[PDB]
Amino acid sequence: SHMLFQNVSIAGLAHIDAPHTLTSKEINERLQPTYDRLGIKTDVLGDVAGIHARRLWDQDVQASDAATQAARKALIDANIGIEKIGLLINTSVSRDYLAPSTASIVSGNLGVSDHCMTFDVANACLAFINGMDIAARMLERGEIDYALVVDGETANLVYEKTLERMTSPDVTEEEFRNELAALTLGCGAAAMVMARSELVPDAPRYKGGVTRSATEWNKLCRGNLDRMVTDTRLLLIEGIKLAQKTFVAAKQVLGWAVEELDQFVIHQVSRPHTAAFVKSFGIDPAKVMTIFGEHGNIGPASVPIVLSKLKELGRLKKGDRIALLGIGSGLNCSMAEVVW
Amino acid sequence: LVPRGSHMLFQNVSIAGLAHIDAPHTLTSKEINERLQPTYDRLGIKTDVLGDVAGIHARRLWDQDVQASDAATQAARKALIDANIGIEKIGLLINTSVSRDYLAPSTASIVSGNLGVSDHCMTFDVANACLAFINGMDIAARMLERGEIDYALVVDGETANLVYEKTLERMTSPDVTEEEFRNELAALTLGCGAAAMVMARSELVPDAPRYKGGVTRSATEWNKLCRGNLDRMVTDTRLLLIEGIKLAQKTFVAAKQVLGWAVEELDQFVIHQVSRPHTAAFVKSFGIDPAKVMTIFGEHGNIGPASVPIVLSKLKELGRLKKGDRIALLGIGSGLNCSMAEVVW
Repeated sequence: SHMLFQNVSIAGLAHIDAPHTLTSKEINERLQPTYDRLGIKTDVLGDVAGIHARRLWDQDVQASDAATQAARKALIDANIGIEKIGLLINTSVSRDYLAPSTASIVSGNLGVSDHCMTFDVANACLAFINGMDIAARMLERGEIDYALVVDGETANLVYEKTLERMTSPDVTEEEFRNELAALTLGCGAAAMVMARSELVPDAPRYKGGVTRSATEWNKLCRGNLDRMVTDTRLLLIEGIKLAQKTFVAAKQVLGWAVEELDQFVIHQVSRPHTAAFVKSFGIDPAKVMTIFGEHGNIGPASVPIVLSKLKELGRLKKGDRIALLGIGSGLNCSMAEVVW
Repeated sequence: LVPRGSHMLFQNVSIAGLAHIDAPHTLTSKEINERLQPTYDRLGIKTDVLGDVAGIHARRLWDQDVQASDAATQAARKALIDANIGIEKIGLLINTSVSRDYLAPSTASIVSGNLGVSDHCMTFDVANACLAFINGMDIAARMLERGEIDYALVVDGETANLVYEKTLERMTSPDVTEEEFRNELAALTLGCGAAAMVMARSELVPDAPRYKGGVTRSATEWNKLCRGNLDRMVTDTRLLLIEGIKLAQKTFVAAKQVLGWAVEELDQFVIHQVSRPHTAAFVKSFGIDPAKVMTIFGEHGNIGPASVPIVLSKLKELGRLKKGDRIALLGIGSGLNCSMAEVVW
């Protein structure tokens, strides 16, 4: 009985790389006194997490500015003007205010029309995929012809504050390990234009997918603009268990088998998360592009940034079956298919 | 006579349950005015700008330890009892409040954890200032219409304690300027409260009210008019009034085309409220009969996106709604956005 979306396309896609590099060698030089004054012995960022660098924005780029840049790029990629957009959804973790929606700020910056509906979705690192599904459901019903899904992430504050706390005279060491995951984050932005397939006949098709949850674990990863507290070991383990659930579901509603899929575009928390993941499922590592090593974790923008890089590098061919996979704080796990 | 299309109104979507929670502690505008009086005197303010101009006599507050997720959970347990269903039957839970626990995880996932949703249950937050509950209803409705779930919960907890405490500190500073005072004043018309609604496929709840959906228009060039964080809200009330009314005029024209509305055919208007003069101007602009406009602003303030469902709940519990009544759900929210939707009781 389950029907996938059949008239929803991706008309354009774009990403923005933030311009300032902060290396994990430079972070380590700053933290070395504190590493020594408790003899931390391993380089956890570079050697364990597998993050060698991340990007940061210019001072006072807001989430709305970053999303706006990506959106302009995505409109050019779709070859459409802003007057065609009927829905603008912002899916970032970073937000200018509690009200109004960051989506209304981006939409104001772009000059959308008075028919354009706008709102934000929040759902930690899965929100872009939620935003895509929300938009597809409007597209499918005929409410709009084109939608923009946007996401701008700003981590400059979290770096500045996290690094002060960690180089304090007072600073202790249960906190160091609870805080250190904030130094895996990065800045970046992405946007996607989605459309009714009759308007864009050659474009990739979005089929939808499945979601499962384990909300019993909503305590494991709490973040505000200035701080992120995480139980990294436990979110690893309970993530993988939830993904296995979500895979079986994806067997039945999507027809999935690993090996018939051409690419896996996965949210990337760390080299160890990623390796446990692909080993659990026997996925070919070559079908799994990663940017974490140079960009860190860009929250909900990671998925579409990786899809955009796949596209720009020429790796995606007509007919490829693309799996979009995220495990997000919640815990929530969504898995969706695009047919290129 | 002539075969016509649905206008993309929702089919077979119903409201199975509804509930509201009033926050327990009353904060009168008289006690506020007593705290602000030295500032009033230094600024030459001689009228009661809260009680007489804005038209708010009291609002409600939680204990300082109540978070958004906790208020939303309390309302959700009551709405599940009103729908006579267990949490295992919920396939979608959407949080719509402006207030929130954290940037991540979503407040939806904390509420869902507290309630013990199943692992099939999809959860996420929507943020759209005071229209978000309507957006969440629409999102749920598309899923129910399509048959993907049977039941959805839309929940909303608003916590205004912090804004009150910090605003009143700033507004009683010996150095606050007139302009900063006026910019922050609308924070003192906010209230705390919570509401929750269970939506369902109509085949499951054949006597329940139907939700039709409706329309939306925007004026996002006006996105700077009202900005807020958990401790601070700055608002240009004069242009929110002027540009809000103009936006609503446009949205009404679309609502006549799509929902067939004429104002005299509606039995009740559930309108988001920012202030007694804003409401009086809206009702007078559109020719609405004020006996069909329930107000809680006088004793509760503006509870943000929970305002519309609170009002609907309280209409339900007062016995003011009967089978077949056509209920208009209306608001202008910061953005600017305007939504107008219909429920058939």
